[PDB]
Amino acid sequence: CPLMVKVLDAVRGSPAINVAVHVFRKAADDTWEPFASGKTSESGELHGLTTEEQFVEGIYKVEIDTKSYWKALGISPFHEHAEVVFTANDSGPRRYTIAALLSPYSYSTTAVVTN
Amino acid sequence: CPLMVKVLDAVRGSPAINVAVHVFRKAADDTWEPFASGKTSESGELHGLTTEEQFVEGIYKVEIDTKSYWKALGISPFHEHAEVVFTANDSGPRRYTIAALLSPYSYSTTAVVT
Amino acid sequence: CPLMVKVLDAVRGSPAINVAVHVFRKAADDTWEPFASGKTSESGELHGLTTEEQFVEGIYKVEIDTKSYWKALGISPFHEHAEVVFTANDSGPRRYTIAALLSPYSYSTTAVVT
Amino acid sequence: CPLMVKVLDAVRGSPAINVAVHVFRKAADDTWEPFASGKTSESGELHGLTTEEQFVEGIYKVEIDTKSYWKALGISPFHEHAEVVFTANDSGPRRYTIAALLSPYSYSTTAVVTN
Ligand SMILES: O=C(O)c1cccc2c1oc1c(C(=O)O)cccc12
Repeated sequence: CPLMVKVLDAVRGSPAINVAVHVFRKAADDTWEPFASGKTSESGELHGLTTEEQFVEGIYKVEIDTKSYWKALGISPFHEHAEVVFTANDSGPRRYTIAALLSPYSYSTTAVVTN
Repeated sequence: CPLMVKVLDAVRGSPAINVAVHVFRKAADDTWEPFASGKTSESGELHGLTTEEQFVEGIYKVEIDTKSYWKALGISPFHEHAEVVFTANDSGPRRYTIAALLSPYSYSTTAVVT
Repeated sequence: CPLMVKVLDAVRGSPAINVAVHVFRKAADDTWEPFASGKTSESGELHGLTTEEQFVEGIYKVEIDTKSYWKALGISPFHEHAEVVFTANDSGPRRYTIAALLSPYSYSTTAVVT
Repeated sequence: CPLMVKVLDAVRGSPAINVAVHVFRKAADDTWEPFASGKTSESGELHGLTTEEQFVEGIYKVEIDTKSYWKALGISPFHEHAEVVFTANDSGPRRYTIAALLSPYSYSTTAVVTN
């Protein structure tokens, strides 16, 4: 599990469950091609998106559908979604944990990278 | 205005208005003595808390009554209040802006020193 | 000034100066078309990006070149850039302030609509 | 483990290791009495601070010595420490995860509360 996404709800103080996440990889033609997708679990985590064999060097985009999440709770959010764009494995394989802390009009995203 | 406090509401995307703020300075006996207080304005800001003459080197505590703010909106918050404790260095012309971004179960505080 | 962008540096506790910002509007063909751009000032702010006449309802993308900012300071950042995508509602007098608090491996973005 | 503290470093993108944490409980005389303390592990987490039997209703203060952490890295931080004050178990026993994301001049703290 070289890529893990964790989403938390800062309004309710709980994991953000059933949040849709789409991952893309920048293609040679500067186009974003679908790479993997899924929904966060009851723990607010999404595991098994890819394997170290498939997760090669490149630029990736993790899109978190925050809008749908807030609408389901009856809250009109500001952002359409949260995006995290980064270069991965440029100096060798690494393990990435992408966390997003969500509020209707604000979100923070942090990355923890290990070997 | 060497010290300014700004409070924002991350739930509504607006300044946090009428938020009580208390500032304390640590006394020689390690006790927190009242220094200044006020409530944020319609812009979520609190100016005029002190003067450069009064704002001497020391350890200060800025307490933001976040609990009362959320209760007024009908939301049960997690924290009793938000606290920012820092040392005023006083090494060259310096203005301190303390900002707090509030959510019911989370808050971030940032300091911009210029 | 219906749209304003503010960028702060959480590592140095100061405004993030000379940060390139590009704004895009989603076109009818779902394509991102250039809308406005500029660089933050000494106060970390970027004003005058557009006018209320030009700023019509739609989906906008604000791209902040955070990578170049950190590289100039000798720090290898995680993100390529920071993106804020939102819908301008245009339902009553509304000013949008988009703020981004930057750290090498983390950033937060908040919107204050007044 | 009704109380867990997690500390992350937003500058290096890693867990904040060996961070001193002191927990206090407000006494009947409005005084902060020592409750528990420890240091974060290699994962940036601190477990085993207390038990559900000892963790009774009350107001608690979790103090994170962020200043020492940054000084060890050669960075002059703004805050003396990070404090999190909250009422716990007022409506029954709950599990609390207190997370702190650290930067030299900024920090965010979030709480995830479960049953
Ligand atoms: O001015 C706004 O509209 C504004 C909006 C959202 C967040 C911040 C703002 O000013 C600051 C400062 C600051 O001014 O020092 C510091 C941290 C966060 C913010």
